[PDB]
Amino acid sequence: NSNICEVCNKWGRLFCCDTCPRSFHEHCHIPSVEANKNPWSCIFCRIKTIQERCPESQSGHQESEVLMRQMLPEEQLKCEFLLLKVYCDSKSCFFASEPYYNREGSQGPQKPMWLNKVKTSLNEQMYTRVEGFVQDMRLIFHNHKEFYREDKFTRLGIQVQDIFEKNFRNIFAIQETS
Ligand SMILES: [Zn+2]
Ligand SMILES: [Zn+2]
Ligand SMILES: [Zn+2]
Repeated sequence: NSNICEVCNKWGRLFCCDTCPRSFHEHCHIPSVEANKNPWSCIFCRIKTIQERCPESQSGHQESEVLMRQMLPEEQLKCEFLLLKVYCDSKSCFFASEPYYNREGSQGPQKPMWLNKVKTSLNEQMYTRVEGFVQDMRLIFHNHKEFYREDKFTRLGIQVQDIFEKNFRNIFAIQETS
Protein backbone atom coordinates (compact mmCIF):
# COMPACT_ATOMS: atom_id res chain seq x y z
CA ASN A 1 0.00 0.00 0.00
CA SER A 2 0.83 3.66 -0.45
CA ASN A 3 2.51 5.38 2.55
CA ILE A 4 0.72 8.72 2.03
CA CYS A 5 -3.00 9.61 2.16
CA GLU A 6 -4.52 9.61 -1.31
CA VAL A 7 -6.50 12.80 -0.67
CA CYS A 8 -4.05 15.09 1.23
CA ASN A 9 -0.74 13.45 0.24
CA LYS A 10 0.57 13.43 3.87
CA TRP A 11 1.72 10.53 6.04
CA GLY A 12 0.23 9.85 9.49
CA ARG A 13 -2.35 7.37 10.82
CA LEU A 14 -3.39 5.71 7.54
CA PHE A 15 -5.98 3.00 6.77
CA CYS A 16 -5.10 0.82 3.83
CA CYS A 17 -7.49 -0.38 1.13
CA ASP A 18 -7.62 -4.22 0.84
CA THR A 19 -8.42 -4.17 -2.88
CA CYS A 20 -6.12 -1.48 -4.22
CA PRO A 21 -2.90 0.12 -2.95
CA ARG A 22 -4.46 3.41 -1.72
CA SER A 23 -4.42 4.65 1.81
CA PHE A 24 -6.36 7.27 3.77
CA HIS A 25 -6.52 9.23 6.88
CA GLU A 26 -9.72 8.42 8.73
CA HIS A 27 -11.54 11.69 7.95
CA CYS A 28 -9.96 12.26 4.53
CA HIS A 29 -11.84 9.24 3.15
CA ILE A 30 -15.50 9.90 2.48
CA PRO A 31 -17.43 8.41 4.18
CA SER A 32 -14.96 8.32 7.20
CA VAL A 33 -13.08 5.04 7.32
CA GLU A 34 -15.37 2.39 8.81
CA ALA A 35 -14.62 1.05 12.40
CA ASN A 36 -14.28 -2.63 11.56
CA LYS A 37 -14.71 -4.43 8.14
CA ASN A 38 -11.85 -6.80 7.25
CA PRO A 39 -11.41 -6.70 4.34
CA TRP A 40 -12.10 -2.99 3.70
CA SER A 41 -12.59 -1.51 0.28
CA CYS A 42 -12.15 2.26 -0.33
CA ILE A 43 -14.50 4.48 -2.30
CA PHE A 44 -12.39 4.22 -5.43
CA CYS A 45 -12.87 0.39 -5.34
CA ARG A 46 -16.58 0.70 -4.55
CA ILE A 47 -17.11 3.03 -7.49
CA LYS A 48 -15.26 0.70 -9.87
CA THR A 49 -17.45 -2.19 -8.70
CA ILE A 50 -20.66 -0.27 -9.65
CA GLN A 51 -19.28 0.26 -13.14
CA GLU A 52 -18.21 -3.38 -13.48
CA ARG A 53 -21.61 -4.69 -12.34
CA CYS A 54 -23.41 -2.42 -14.88
CA PRO A 55 -21.14 -1.62 -17.84
CA GLU A 56 -24.05 0.27 -19.49
CA SER A 57 -23.89 2.81 -16.62
CA GLN A 58 -20.96 4.38 -18.52
CA SER A 59 -23.00 5.22 -21.63
CA GLY A 60 -23.65 8.96 -21.93
CA HIS A 61 -26.28 10.73 -19.90
CA GLN A 62 -28.07 14.07 -19.93
CA GLU A 63 -27.15 16.27 -16.95
CA SER A 64 -30.84 17.14 -16.51
CA GLU A 65 -31.66 13.47 -15.98
CA VAL A 66 -28.72 12.91 -13.58
CA LEU A 67 -29.73 15.86 -11.40
CA MET A 68 -33.33 14.57 -10.88
CA ARG A 69 -32.11 11.19 -9.60
CA GLN A 70 -33.06 10.37 -6.06
CA MET A 71 -30.21 9.90 -3.65
CA LEU A 72 -30.42 6.09 -3.40
CA PRO A 73 -27.25 4.28 -2.16
CA GLU A 74 -25.43 4.33 -5.47
CA GLU A 75 -26.04 8.06 -6.09
CA GLN A 76 -25.12 8.82 -2.48
CA LEU A 77 -21.80 7.05 -3.10
CA LYS A 78 -21.14 8.82 -6.42
CA CYS A 79 -21.71 12.25 -4.72
CA GLU A 80 -19.35 11.18 -1.86
CA PHE A 81 -16.67 10.29 -4.40
CA LEU A 82 -17.14 13.49 -6.41
CA LEU A 83 -16.78 15.49 -3.11
CA LEU A 84 -13.66 13.48 -2.35
CA LYS A 85 -12.17 14.25 -5.76
CA VAL A 86 -12.49 17.97 -5.00
CA TYR A 87 -10.75 17.56 -1.63
CA CYS A 88 -7.95 15.74 -3.52
CA ASP A 89 -6.88 19.08 -5.02
CA SER A 90 -4.80 21.15 -2.63
CA LYS A 91 -6.65 24.29 -3.69
CA SER A 92 -9.79 22.89 -1.93
CA CYS A 93 -8.27 24.31 1.32
CA PHE A 94 -9.69 27.71 0.36
CA PHE A 95 -13.23 26.32 0.21
CA ALA A 96 -13.21 23.72 3.09
CA SER A 97 -14.17 25.68 6.11
CA GLU A 98 -16.72 28.41 6.76
CA PRO A 99 -15.80 31.62 5.04
CA TYR A 100 -16.27 35.23 6.10
CA TYR A 101 -16.66 38.40 4.10
CA ASN A 102 -15.21 41.84 4.86
CA ARG A 103 -13.73 43.43 1.77
CA GLU A 104 -14.06 47.06 0.71
CA GLY A 105 -16.46 47.29 -2.20
CA SER A 106 -18.04 43.85 -1.84
CA GLN A 107 -20.95 42.37 0.01
CA GLY A 108 -20.93 38.75 1.28
CA PRO A 109 -23.21 36.14 -0.41
CA GLN A 110 -26.79 35.62 0.71
CA LYS A 111 -26.14 31.91 1.14
CA PRO A 112 -22.63 31.00 2.16
CA MET A 113 -21.49 27.44 1.44
CA TRP A 114 -18.30 25.45 1.96
CA LEU A 115 -17.05 21.92 1.42
CA ASN A 116 -17.23 20.79 5.09
CA LYS A 117 -20.84 21.84 5.21
CA VAL A 118 -21.56 19.74 2.09
CA LYS A 119 -19.67 16.87 3.73
CA THR A 120 -21.90 17.08 6.79
CA SER A 121 -25.00 17.40 4.69
CA LEU A 122 -24.15 14.21 2.84
CA ASN A 123 -23.25 12.41 6.03
CA GLU A 124 -26.62 13.39 7.58
CA GLN A 125 -28.54 12.32 4.37
CA MET A 126 -29.93 15.81 3.88
CA TYR A 127 -29.95 15.64 0.09
CA THR A 128 -32.91 13.84 -1.56
CA ARG A 129 -31.71 14.26 -5.14
CA VAL A 130 -28.37 14.66 -6.87
CA GLU A 131 -29.46 18.19 -7.76
CA GLY A 132 -29.28 19.23 -4.03
CA PHE A 133 -25.63 18.29 -3.81
CA VAL A 134 -24.63 19.71 -7.21
CA GLN A 135 -26.37 23.06 -6.51
CA ASP A 136 -24.51 23.51 -3.19
CA MET A 137 -21.13 22.56 -4.81
CA ARG A 138 -21.69 25.03 -7.62
CA LEU A 139 -22.76 27.68 -5.15
CA ILE A 140 -19.41 27.51 -3.39
CA PHE A 141 -17.60 28.66 -6.51
CA HIS A 142 -20.26 31.05 -7.69
CA ASN A 143 -20.22 32.87 -4.32
CA HIS A 144 -16.41 33.13 -4.60
CA LYS A 145 -16.47 34.62 -8.11
CA GLU A 146 -19.07 37.13 -7.15
CA PHE A 147 -17.34 38.29 -3.94
CA TYR A 148 -13.79 38.57 -5.27
CA ARG A 149 -14.88 40.44 -8.44
CA GLU A 150 -11.72 41.56 -10.28
CA ASP A 151 -9.18 40.39 -7.73
CA LYS A 152 -7.12 37.76 -9.36
CA PHE A 153 -8.07 35.50 -6.36
CA THR A 154 -11.28 34.86 -8.27
CA ARG A 155 -9.30 32.40 -10.34
CA LEU A 156 -9.07 29.92 -7.45
CA GLY A 157 -12.82 29.52 -7.81
CA ILE A 158 -12.54 28.89 -11.55
CA GLN A 159 -9.83 26.35 -10.96
CA VAL A 160 -11.58 24.35 -8.32
CA GLN A 161 -14.88 24.49 -10.15
CA ASP A 162 -13.15 22.99 -13.23
CA ILE A 163 -11.98 20.07 -11.06
CA PHE A 164 -15.53 19.64 -9.81
CA GLU A 165 -17.10 19.81 -13.28
CA LYS A 166 -14.67 17.37 -14.94
CA ASN A 167 -15.11 14.87 -12.15
CA PHE A 168 -18.90 15.32 -12.28
CA ARG A 169 -18.92 14.54 -16.04
CA ASN A 170 -16.67 11.50 -15.43
CA ILE A 171 -18.41 10.00 -12.41
CA PHE A 172 -21.92 10.38 -13.66
CA ALA A 173 -20.99 9.57 -17.29
CA ILE A 174 -22.39 12.75 -18.77
CA GLN A 175 -22.67 12.54 -22.62
CA GLU A 176 -19.61 14.06 -24.19
CA THR A 177 -20.22 17.26 -26.24
CA SER A 178 -18.44 20.09 -28.12
ZN1 LIG B 1 -5.34 12.71 4.36
ZN1 LIG C 1 -9.29 0.73 -3.00
ZN1 LIG D 1 -25.95 -5.53 -16.28
